[PDB]
Amino acid sequence: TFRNCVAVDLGASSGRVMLARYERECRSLTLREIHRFNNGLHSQNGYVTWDVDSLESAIRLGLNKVCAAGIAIDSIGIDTWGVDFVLLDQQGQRVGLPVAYRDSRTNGLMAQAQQQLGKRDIYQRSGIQFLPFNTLYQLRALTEQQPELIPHIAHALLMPDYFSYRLTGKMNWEYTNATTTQLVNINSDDWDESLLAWSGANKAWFGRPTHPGNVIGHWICPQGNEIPVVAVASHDTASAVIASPLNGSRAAYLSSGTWSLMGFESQTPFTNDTALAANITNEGGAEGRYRVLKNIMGLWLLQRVLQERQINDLPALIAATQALPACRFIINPNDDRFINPDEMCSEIQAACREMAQPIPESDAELARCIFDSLALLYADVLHELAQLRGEDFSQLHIVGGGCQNTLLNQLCADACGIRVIAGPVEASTLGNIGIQLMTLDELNNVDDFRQVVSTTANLTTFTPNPDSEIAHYVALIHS
Ligand SMILES: Nc1ncnc2c1ncn2[C@@H]1O[C@H](COP(=O)(O)OP(=O)(O)O)[C@@H](O)[C@H]1O
Ligand SMILES: C[C@@H]1O[C@@](O)(CO)[C@H](O)[C@H]1O
Repeated sequence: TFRNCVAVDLGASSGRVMLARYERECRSLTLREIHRFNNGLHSQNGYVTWDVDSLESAIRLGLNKVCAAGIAIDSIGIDTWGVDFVLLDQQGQRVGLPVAYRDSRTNGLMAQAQQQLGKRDIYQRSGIQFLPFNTLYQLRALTEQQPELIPHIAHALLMPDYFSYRLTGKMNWEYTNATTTQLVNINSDDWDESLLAWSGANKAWFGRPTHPGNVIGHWICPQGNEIPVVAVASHDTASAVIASPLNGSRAAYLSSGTWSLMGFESQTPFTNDTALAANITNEGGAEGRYRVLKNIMGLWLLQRVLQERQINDLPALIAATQALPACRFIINPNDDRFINPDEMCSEIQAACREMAQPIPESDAELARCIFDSLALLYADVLHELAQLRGEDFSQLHIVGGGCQNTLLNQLCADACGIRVIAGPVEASTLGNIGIQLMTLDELNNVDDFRQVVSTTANLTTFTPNPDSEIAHYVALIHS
């Protein structure tokens, strides 16, 4: 009566196949890693792409490991990073390259859309934040720059649905991730005809978006037994929010990985002029609970620094960084210059120099700049969100790999002046498992699932310190 559910969670920096064991009567939820594998950008023929074939093989390797162990798999579910897609021909073969959202093909196109359609028009239709790599702009790039591919395209699948298709042979268009495209009309939960038209994409390439929980199809162990593949809240951030142990209207989340996604949950979207000016997004959530959030460039900046300076001990870097004084180097991490510069360290240094600040040069200084700059932006955004909804927050839940950074957890609490609760680490995996359990009739809703997480996961409390360096800094930049 315990259920064995497999979650595939693909992030920009890593993929993971994990196995959960759940039994309702016990309120016991355990999670084991089956297969962890690298993911990251590839330079391929002058483009920045994903190696989808290696990701698919890695997923299969993990699934086949569970099968060969003789475990009765009750379900499988897949979540990935948002926005990106794979084009398919009439026989399901890939068309063109699997270009990544970090690619520069889209440069200038978001401004073009605003000029031709109207910024307010796009925002009112979609309720989605302006990011220059939104799918809306990617499809414009594709149809403009690669017209010869167009007749060959039968379907476009967002990344999670692409892998679900490779496992089942069936196509799906999952709602929570569909909303990341800036192509879904917020009033209809269906593709917006005017936005599709501008992109050059064909409505026939898609299907009506379907809310999480449906059985997409089945996958088969080397044995022959049919295992349902479930559409989960397939946008990784949507899954992370599900597993965040939010406690009522006064709780916010910070989903911390490659990106930092800071937001709250709402029954209704915010598309007013305040939201528009703040560039706030209203992403689709399980249960129709909007994820009202902002993208923050996040630990991407550090990932790049680590590779450039050949740093292989991140815990040591964090410990060293703790000893450096705070707020000497402040950049705006959300500046477009940081999306994909060739030289991240140089870009951070240039930004600091431009602002008449000392230059962060040691490994620990670069890390310090990143952590303080993120924490100040966290405080800015949390303020914007509270102001927008007309309600303060009493706790901030930090989840994701980033929630292991105890330095950044405390900086966030101190800058925001809010209690921080860190954990679970693998929130996307857990929310993916949650929806699967719901389709199995083992769990009733997201709120019930969060009660499980809160009695199962390791949660660490960071109390705001009013006398901290960053708290003192924030106090000064108010008056
Ligand atoms: N032991 C650790 N201590 C502190 N931070 C960590 C640790 N392990 C990983 N991280 C942070 O977590 C990030 C990865 O978070 P994750 O949620 O897996 O990202 P993705 O968005 O790629 O799925 C890494 O870039 C790193 O900054
Ligand atoms: C493309 C970006 O990647 C994420 O899904 C985080 O992995 C984020 O929510 C999107 O904006």
